Amino acid sequence: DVLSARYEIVDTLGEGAFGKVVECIDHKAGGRHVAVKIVKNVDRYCEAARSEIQVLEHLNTTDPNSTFRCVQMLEWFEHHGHICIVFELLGLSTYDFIKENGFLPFRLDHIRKMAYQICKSVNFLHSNKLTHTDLKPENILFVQSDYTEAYNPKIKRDERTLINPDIKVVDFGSATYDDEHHSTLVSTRHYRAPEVILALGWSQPCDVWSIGCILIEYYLGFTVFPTHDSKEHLAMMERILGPLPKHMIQKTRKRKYFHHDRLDWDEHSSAGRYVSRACKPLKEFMLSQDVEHERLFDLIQKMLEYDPAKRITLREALKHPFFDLLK
Ligand SMILES: C[C@@H](c1ccc(F)cc1)n1nnc2cnc3ccc(-c4ccc5ocnc5c4)cc3c21
Repeated sequence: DVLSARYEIVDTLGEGAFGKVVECIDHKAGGRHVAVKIVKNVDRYCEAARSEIQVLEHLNTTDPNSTFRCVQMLEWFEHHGHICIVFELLGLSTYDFIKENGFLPFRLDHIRKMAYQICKSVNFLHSNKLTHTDLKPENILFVQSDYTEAYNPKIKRDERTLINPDIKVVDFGSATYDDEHHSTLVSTRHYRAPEVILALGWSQPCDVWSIGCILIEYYLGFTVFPTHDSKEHLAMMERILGPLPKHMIQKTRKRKYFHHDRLDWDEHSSAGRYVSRACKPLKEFMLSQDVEHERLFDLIQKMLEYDPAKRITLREALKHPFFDLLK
């Protein structure tokens, strides 16, 4: 298939509820390939795609050189009733890279620069009265996914090391302005903030919670929330972070999760023993007591503050000691 008389599909990069993203040759322009998002002809996804186009048009006007590392939209059009958005071609997602590495975690120096760029990008959105709402490693993509495969003696396996860890943030179809309607449920479950789970209302801080989850995943290679159930997810939080704040518990209407304004959770049920084996207090996940591991986990703990009003902002996160070896 050849959209818009110039774009020949050569590969499908990824597929989702919205449609797919394909890699295309541009037969009119010089031959650097592009990424093309082809949106399903369903109202739900059409409307998100038009919102994405509006957001990216305004971000391109404010930040035409992508200083703040949002993916660059090159053009958009309609084709057989599908909205098609042409993007600069990026490399693998940060999730794809970890997975293809056998779920080996990223090196701390790479985590530092990736976290910085992520916080920079999302803080730019937040500066602009926008919340992303769907931050996850799948929506953080490497500008170039080239690697060197080195022998790692510890322990005895070949491992892939990023040549350049620069990223960009993608997927603005769920992004929500301060004054716009806020969806009831946002984010992918493992990155979803507690105020979303408890239906208390959400704003920019829910992005910070997701980034905190992303950072631990980069550090560990796996999610600390291996769950597909909301009450179990809350039990995992309490295992990692301590009890939920009482003020959040009495404000929620999610009464099925609570007994006497405490989480209705049997730690000695079968699911309770699953949680106890999969999760543990946050700092027990640290693999070193070195000061820069300590500052990463201090940053993560501040991003995983339960109360969205007390959670660190990305403006404050950007000044965190963890990022010093970058400056
Ligand atoms: C997880 C992600 C994604 C989807 C497909 C894919 F191949 C890679 C990433 N994703 N999930 N939901 C959405 C919505 N809109 C988008 C718009 C663009 C891109 C995007 C942009 C440039 C790319 O360069 C290479 N893959 C890319 C994907 C991804 C998305 C997108």
